[PDB]
Amino acid sequence: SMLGADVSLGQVVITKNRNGLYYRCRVIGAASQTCYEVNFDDGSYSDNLYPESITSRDCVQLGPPSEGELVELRWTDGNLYKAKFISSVTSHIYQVEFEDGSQLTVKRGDIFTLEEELPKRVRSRLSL
Repeated sequence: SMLGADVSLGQVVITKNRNGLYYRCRVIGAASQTCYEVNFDDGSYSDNLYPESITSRDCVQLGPPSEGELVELRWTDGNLYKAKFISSVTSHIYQVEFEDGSQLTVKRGDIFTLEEELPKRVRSRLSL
């Protein structure tokens, strides 16, 4: 959900358009994304797992597993695998609109509020 979000709908923020220059733009959309972090038995891992893919537990109804718990999941290949659950992460993603009418979907890390200190990288390439 949008609980804990530090950016609101209608707020003016600064972000890089694909042209490399930074502009003032308006927040037109906002959404949350919840991903699980797991370590697969094959020695690899994921920080983007869909909570619905866990088959050993009904995570949508009962909530996430305990940290360190061995779980069973169904991978994108349609096969069952076991993995160690590590953590659950919820992040906030926004949609912005520039003065020319073009739009972009951005992570919170790529936007700057009009109150925070802008790095020199941003300040030198900032438009009027």
